[PDB]
Amino acid sequence: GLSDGEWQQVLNVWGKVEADIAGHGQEVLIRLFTGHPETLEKFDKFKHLKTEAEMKASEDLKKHGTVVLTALGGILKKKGHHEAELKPLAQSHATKHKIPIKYLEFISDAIIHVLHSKHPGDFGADAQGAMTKALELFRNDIAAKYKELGFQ
Ligand code: HEM
Repeated sequence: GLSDGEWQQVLNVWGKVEADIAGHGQEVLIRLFTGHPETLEKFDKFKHLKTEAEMKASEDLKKHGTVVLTALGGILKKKGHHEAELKPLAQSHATKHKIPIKYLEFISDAIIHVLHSKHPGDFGADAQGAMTKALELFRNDIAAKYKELGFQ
């Protein structure tokens, strides 16, 4: 898992996201959708977005971005003791939304990219290392739930 120092780094970085949750959420989803078009097809409510301009102008996409990052933030603040928060998320994404773990890898990478894009020179090597470990823990624990369900 993460050391106490690493968790402190993760939550310090997260402070940046909380200053503009909607903005960060929107950019993460847009990065995901534009870099991996197949992911957009998983959202019946966003598949109508044919261009990045339409994505950028979608208030509902920003709304979902807020929902996504608020959920992730709650999980991160548990510093690994997130079973109750993570299990339901893993089950809904596997059984209901049918999200392959690969897409969770994609969105994890998108978060790292967006942090650098919005905070160039202010997302240090140590910070990236800590956030990466937190996102991997998140992804790996979801993966365990996916295996339980036999979901691919
Ligand atoms: C940072 C990782 C993610 C988090 C924290 C997250 C969180 C959430 C939350 C809180 C909801 C609403 C409640 C629910 O249905 O469980 C949701 C819905 C959904 N998520 Fe995710 N999600 C993540 C990644 C993804 C990825 C990678 C995809 C597919 C590319 C995805 C697709 C969906 C869909 C299709 C819905 C239903 C949307 C609707 O209301 O129509 N999610 N997600």
